[PDB]
Amino acid sequence: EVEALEKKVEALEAKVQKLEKKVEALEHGWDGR
Amino acid sequence: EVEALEKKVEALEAKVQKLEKKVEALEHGWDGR
Amino acid sequence: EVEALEKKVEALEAKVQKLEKKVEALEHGWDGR
Repeated sequence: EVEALEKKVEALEAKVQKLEKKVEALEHGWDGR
Repeated sequence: EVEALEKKVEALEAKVQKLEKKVEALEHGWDGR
Repeated sequence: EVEALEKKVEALEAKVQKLEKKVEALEHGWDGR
């Protein structure tokens, strides 16, 4: 279970990093947003 | 601890999926955004 | 591993809560968004 949870957490870390970048871009209006 | 962490990770997966849908909608301007 | 995963999950919970607040603000146009 721990091996599977670790993979799930790592996938979440990647997805959350991507969301943070997109949301900061929206908040800041970067690149014409 | 693992049982509680698993529930926390599953809740995160649901929340992150929801955020991805909302952020793609904002980025794409879907439905008048 | 479980101790490290727990810290990672807790950090994700904080980041996801922050994203939910920012995305709701964008969706609702709060504060001039």
